Amino acid sequence: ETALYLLPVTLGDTPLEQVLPSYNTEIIRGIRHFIVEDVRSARRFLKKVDREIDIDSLTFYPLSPEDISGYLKPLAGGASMGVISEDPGADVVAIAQRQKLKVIPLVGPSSIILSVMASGFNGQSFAFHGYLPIEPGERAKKLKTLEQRVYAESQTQLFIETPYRNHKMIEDILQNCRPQTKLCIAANITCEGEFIQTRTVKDWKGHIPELSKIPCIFLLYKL
Amino acid sequence: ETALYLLPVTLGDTPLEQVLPSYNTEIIRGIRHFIVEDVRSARRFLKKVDREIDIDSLTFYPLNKHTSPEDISGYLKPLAGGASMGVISEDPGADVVAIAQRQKLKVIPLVGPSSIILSVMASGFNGQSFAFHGYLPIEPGERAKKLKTLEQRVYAESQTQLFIETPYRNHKMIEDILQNCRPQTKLCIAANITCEGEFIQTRTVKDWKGHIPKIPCIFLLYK
Repeated sequence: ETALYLLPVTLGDTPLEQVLPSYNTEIIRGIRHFIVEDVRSARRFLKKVDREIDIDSLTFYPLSPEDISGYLKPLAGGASMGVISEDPGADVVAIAQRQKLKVIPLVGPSSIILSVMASGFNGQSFAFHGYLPIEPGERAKKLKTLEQRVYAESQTQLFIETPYRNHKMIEDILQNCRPQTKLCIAANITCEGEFIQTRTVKDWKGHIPELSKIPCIFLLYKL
Repeated sequence: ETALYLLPVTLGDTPLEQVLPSYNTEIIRGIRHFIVEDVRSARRFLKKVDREIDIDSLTFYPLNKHTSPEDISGYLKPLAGGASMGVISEDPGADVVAIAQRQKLKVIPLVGPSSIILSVMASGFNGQSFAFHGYLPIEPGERAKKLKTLEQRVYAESQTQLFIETPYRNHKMIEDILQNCRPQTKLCIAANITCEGEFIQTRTVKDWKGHIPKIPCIFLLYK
């Protein structure tokens, strides 16, 4: 019961009972020390999970490796702690691990696997690369590399792009990839306005949507 | 609503409410046709989801990793007709989504426990770039090649590398990781995720030598 609990939040503006299992509420009602990135939004979230909680009398910890080790002390002493994250948290888990403290991850929404699931691609072997290079040619060569890995290693390739650039990317995808390579575009995941469909590169030409106001995940694979 | 809902189940033996959003129960109550990897586990599952769900709605369509894409299409007919359908596991589901995307049918994944993202979370490793490889090469030397390459990619792309192992082969794997991997590379062992017999600790290969903790788990390699 004494551990650094990892409490996930919703992916977008959707109700809590939709992506967070009730269990997370129960254990949250048992913590008083929360390591948070943004104090006002964590409080905003904690109110969203239960009005009954004393929002005013809780110890939040905004998140340096020296301060991290300090914020972990209540846990070292035996108190249930919690980290509410969307990644300013990986470092807190990492150091907790180094100090051989108990870390426990609670279930929550993940755009990476939700897209792996609705893409229709090989889920037993996929790789996420975060963002791709900004400088063209480099970005044009990475796509090439990732696409070759698809065919060589039967590994699904995923990545992301900032919203106002989703079109430059899809344009870079349909201009540098093989006509028959497969692409899945996953937008407002769980947001209900959600767009996750898969098509051949060659066939995205005529029915490509907007999606420049929300981030989305891109996946490449084969037939 | 009218679509192919990808339904997740529990990772182990735990109360469904500890790892599944209650929203999932609402839509399950709606679905009359399920595509599953096994009617036994699936049917038993829906019982735990809701007592009222009369399992006399025997329309469970069996699915395999070799099920014909033609038959899958037939399985989707109800969805094509305007009725919502669900997919239940415990990979073959990947083939169903693939056929469904091909027919441009609506697909929607629901939140569930993923040993893959939960692990990344509790390891403290890079969550903005990781790769799942499933099972590694069975024969030795081929397994050393793989571990060696994964490890090189770790430093070459700053990307967490993930792979799983069959229950019995567990101890033989840790032996392999520490024989072929560098002493400073980090290895995270994650066993019984969400089952509270749970064990998820990160530690360098050098420090794993002593104190090695059968039953299934996942492995993560980082820097």
